[PDB]
Amino acid sequence: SSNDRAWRQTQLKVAELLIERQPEVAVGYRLRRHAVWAGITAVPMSGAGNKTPLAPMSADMVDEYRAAMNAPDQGLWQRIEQSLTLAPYWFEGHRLSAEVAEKLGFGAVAQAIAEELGTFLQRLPALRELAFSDGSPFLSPECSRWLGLAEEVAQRHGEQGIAAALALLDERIAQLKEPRDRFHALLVQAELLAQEGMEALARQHYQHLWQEASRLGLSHWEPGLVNRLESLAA
Amino acid sequence: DVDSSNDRAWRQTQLKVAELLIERQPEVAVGYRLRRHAVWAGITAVPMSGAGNKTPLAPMSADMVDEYRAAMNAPDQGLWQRIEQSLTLAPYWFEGHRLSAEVAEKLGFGAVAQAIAEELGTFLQRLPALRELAFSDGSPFLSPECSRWLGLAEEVAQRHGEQGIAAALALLDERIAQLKEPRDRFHALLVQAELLAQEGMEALARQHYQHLWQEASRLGLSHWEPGLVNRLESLAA
Repeated sequence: SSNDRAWRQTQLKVAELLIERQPEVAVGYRLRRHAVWAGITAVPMSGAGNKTPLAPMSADMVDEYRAAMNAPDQGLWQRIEQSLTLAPYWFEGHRLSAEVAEKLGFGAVAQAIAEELGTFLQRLPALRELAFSDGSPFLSPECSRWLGLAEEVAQRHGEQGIAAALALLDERIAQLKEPRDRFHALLVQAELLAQEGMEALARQHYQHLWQEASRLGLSHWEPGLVNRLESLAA
Repeated sequence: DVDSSNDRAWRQTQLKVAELLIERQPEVAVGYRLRRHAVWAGITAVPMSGAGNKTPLAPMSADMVDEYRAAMNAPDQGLWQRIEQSLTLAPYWFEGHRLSAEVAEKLGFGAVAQAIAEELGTFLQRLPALRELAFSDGSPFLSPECSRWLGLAEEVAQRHGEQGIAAALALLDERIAQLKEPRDRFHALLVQAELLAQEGMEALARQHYQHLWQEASRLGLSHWEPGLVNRLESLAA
């Protein structure tokens, strides 16, 4: 905090020079974000109904940026990009900065911004629903949209209920005649249930499969399956 | 550490900065990406080569290429700084970037290895010739092993159709080289068969189907995946 100012400053120039030298090259833009966002270890505290004390971006200053957007240049993009070093949490600005890059050809950069925003939200997911002291939310739905069977049956468990996930696994299994398929089908139910909370009734399927496999001799053809079934049944 | 400008100092800047974005937080993507920019953006054009895409550039020291292949079974931060230190003094040794990401992977920095492969990913989109080039000793910058790093029947009938039967088999080789599960390996042979026949060599194929239909039986594949086994039969007769 004492010596970690310069180190945040340093990173900035080094990105500034990297961007001046090459506005098409993203590695500079990417270093800026690390100077702003790596300081932040845990989200902002938010009292009455998820509202942080943090001041939002002056409505008149953001009116400018949407006004100029229909006719943009390298100047505009820098002031926007400057603003978002001061207002870390203004995620509607990263979206705008990306559209500015997008209309000034720099696709590679545009993409690299999104990826860095996501990289941050994948760190402190708590940011996806918070709001500025004025109520306007950190992440607009406009801005939030801006970003086999083991995939499908484990999908439906995350969305609708588990009973639909099994109703799903069920309808599929009536359409499978090769027991290699069905073995994997039953293998899916070991994972779907183990990720539900049930550690016991799942463990008693890794047993009825690890035996059932070794017994089928798949240790001598596809032993990744078998050796992973093993350490799981335990 | 002050920042300078006059190209030679800017390199040394970007590197002394990269050393710290990494030493203070080795799980972070950007630290490594900066090191990449510091070493390859200087390069505006591919080096020169004529005698069959052979540049004057000498590849990595033989002793040193084994050493890194060997210590893989012991992936510590001591190794991962040297693997790096090299791709930094040898701009083109792309195999060291597959290693660097393989070691990161083992060390648990999944986003690190992911980015390492995106920086090299783009560096090649800007200087494509860099794929077809080779060192002094005909060794390629980009090994096919290293290239995959950046379903199979479908793909071989492709290559067979585009390049030739020669080049289909070529592929099917380096594939198998890194297919360790017997069921996989077994499919490749089934492909090679089909490939052979797709050409018009009925017999050497049927003689290959036959060998499969029994090797299938021998292992008990009717009592597990019997559709494979039934075609092999209608094929081998």
